[PDB]
Amino acid sequence: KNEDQEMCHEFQAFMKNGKLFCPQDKKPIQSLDGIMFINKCATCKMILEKEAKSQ
Repeated sequence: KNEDQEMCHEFQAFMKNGKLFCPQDKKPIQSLDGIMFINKCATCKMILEKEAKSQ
């Protein structure tokens, strides 16, 4: 949902060269994609690429 994009926000700044450098967050989050926190990297990555389509 739109809320899932918020998790990509913090992972968006860690994104570089079109890559998601998702760091280890001391506070674990529960993803809805079926992953634990790690989803931010698997979700934000696909969410950070969508912005590249605007190019």
